[PDB]
Amino acid sequence: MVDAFLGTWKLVDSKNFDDYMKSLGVGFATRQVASMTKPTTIIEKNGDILTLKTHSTFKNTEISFKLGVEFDETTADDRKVKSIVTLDGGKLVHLQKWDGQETTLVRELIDGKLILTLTHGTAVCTRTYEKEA
Ligand SMILES: CCCCCCC(O)O
Repeated sequence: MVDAFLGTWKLVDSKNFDDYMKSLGVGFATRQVASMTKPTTIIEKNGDILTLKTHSTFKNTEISFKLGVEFDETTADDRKVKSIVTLDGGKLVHLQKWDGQETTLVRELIDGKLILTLTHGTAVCTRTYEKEA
């Protein structure tokens, strides 16, 4: 069910990421560096456990989770959130909750590219990843 998402992906297009980061309260210097980085995202499974790594010259993260089971997460911008990831309409939907706030990170495959849509407040960011061989 998750298998077309698996692999190594590189950022090749980003729209409105500054808006998204600013909405989350990320400081200007961090937004500035992040606007020029191109992360690599690695998605792997082992049975029911998925591991999602995000690597760059600036920040690295890693999360492991089962679909549909809440997990604690500390995000790249240091929010301590309650997270759940599920498949919805063939999209991989990651919901983060903290302080009564929410943000969604939705991943969808379109023509072999991985489209990540990030929503917080009114900010909507679209980031496109292409698969590494
Ligand atoms: C600021 C929170 C994390 C943003 C992740 C962006 C990505 O391309 O994976």
